[PDB]
Amino acid sequence: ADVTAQAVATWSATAKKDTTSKLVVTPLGSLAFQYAEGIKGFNSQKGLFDVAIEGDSTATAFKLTSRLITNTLTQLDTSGSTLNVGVDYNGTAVEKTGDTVMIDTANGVLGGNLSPLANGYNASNRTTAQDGFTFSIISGTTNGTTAVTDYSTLPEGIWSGDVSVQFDATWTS
Amino acid sequence: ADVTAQAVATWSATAKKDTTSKLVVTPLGSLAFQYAEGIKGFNSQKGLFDVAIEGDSTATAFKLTSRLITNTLTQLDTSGSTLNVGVDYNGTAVEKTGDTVMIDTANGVLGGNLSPLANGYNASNRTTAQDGFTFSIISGTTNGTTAVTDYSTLPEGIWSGDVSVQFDATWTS
Repeated sequence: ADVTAQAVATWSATAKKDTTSKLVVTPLGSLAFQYAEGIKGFNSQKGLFDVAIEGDSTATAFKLTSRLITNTLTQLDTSGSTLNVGVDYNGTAVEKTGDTVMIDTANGVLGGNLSPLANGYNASNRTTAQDGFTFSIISGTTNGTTAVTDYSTLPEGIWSGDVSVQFDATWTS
Repeated sequence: ADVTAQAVATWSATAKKDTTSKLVVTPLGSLAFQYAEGIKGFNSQKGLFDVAIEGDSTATAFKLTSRLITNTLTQLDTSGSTLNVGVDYNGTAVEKTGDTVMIDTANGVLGGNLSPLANGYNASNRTTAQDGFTFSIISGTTNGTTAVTDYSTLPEGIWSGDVSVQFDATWTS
């Protein structure tokens, strides 16, 4: 039978619209979105991750996929306003409804920066690699229900929440 | 009248005890605590942050404090097991019940690695500096209510939660 493993990677995220910037404090690695009056929208953020796997010495193929679990940021006050964070892996969406292929040795995918996993999955020891996702704001609500993509219509304030991505590894023999 | 500003810095945190590590994925900058049988407890980790302030040309003193807001990690399963994360700044606890002084120019506390802020607070530019807190596991429960003394008594699994710290800046003249 296949060997399978799962891990969930969670980033904390904040977004700000029209708030004071007299004091800004940012944990390293955190996803920080800022509404820009300039372009009427939010910046994107690259968020990096480290992966480690244990080798399966008799495996003959390896697959690594990702799937979005949570992505909702909510304002800190009484507004109920939310933002949803889109996640991209090398130009391909990582969504809640499917598994985005990152490595698939059988079908001709190495995973780019994740290539060490594609080469080490059937070593007898552990293999490590580092890559990232691009995170962006893909929708929002004024109040938790009324959805928008015109972000100029959002109430001012701060949103926060966790963005969690599930990773699924499969070793085949 | 003095000028004040506030910001909340949030880290995503995960703790693990005796779980399978066939696949491990770790967002950069996230807090990660691993139980080790040898020490009967978890590692600590220094989590870094950047602080940016806007100058106030009329000010004659500056103060920056921190206060812990949330620090509870909860297991992902039905256990109800919790861990609480302690936060230290240069050997002084940052707690939920008071404000820990980081900079206080009126009293010659310049802020160590944050000292550029003490120098630039009344300048007419943005000043940025970096520092960190040491994060550690300071308490835990087996089930949400039973306090443990010996971490070896914890149920196996993964705890996750956000650790959030409020920063407060005051410019006086």
